[PDB]
Amino acid sequence: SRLPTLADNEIEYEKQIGKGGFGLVHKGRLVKDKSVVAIKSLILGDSEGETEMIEKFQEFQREVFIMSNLNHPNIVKLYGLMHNPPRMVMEFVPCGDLYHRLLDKAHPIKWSVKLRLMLDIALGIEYMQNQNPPIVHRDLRSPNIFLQSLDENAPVCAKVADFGNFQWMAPETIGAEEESYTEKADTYSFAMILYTILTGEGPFDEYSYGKIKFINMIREEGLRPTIPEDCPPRLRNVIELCWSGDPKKRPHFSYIVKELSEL
Repeated sequence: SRLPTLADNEIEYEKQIGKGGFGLVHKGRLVKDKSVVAIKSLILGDSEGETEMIEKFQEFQREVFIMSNLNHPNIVKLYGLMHNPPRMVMEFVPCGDLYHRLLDKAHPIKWSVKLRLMLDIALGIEYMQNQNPPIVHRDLRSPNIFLQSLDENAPVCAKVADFGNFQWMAPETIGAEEESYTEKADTYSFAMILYTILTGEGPFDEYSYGKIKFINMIREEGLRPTIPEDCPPRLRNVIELCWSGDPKKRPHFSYIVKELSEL
């Protein structure tokens, strides 16, 4: 739908954040709104294969298409597009990502904030699955959860970002033709996000197997991370149901949100 265009006179540049899949990431600011932005550029890789340049362009376009229709506080917003070099202008999220925050073991996130993070992400995914047709992220993991604030009283704590690691992926998606990724695949990945918030640990990090065996254990033997004994029964049930081997047993997000709110 509606995606405004912005020129260089409308954008102020600052620093270079990093390298992405199709180009560069930059920290900036709108001169109109004075609000801070993250800018993702498209760069065509120098030879890199002929077919590599095509998929780079098509991934950039896919991200534009997906982000331009999503409008929710728990999902990173696309403000606009730029042309000189093609660019996406997205809101900047100031407190890093969930993956890196959880690595700080000396400073555990307190329980009330953990619940806010769980609910925030659930709300974002609920919105995605309520679209027509339902939006599927297809790369849900803790590095793609951006942290707005760790204040338990903030309007928004977490945002879903970087719309698309077998330990995050639903069993029916592993080594499968991509169009087997239903919305229920995101629901499985969400269970693993809930697990990582709860424990501060990487999902499946308690196990070590060769890749073929690992996948077989997940797919055929229902191997899942161990939920701690002190986990609240209602949270345990949500996690367990969300990572069901059978995708149709993974709950609708209205149920997930209700259950999490009662924690």
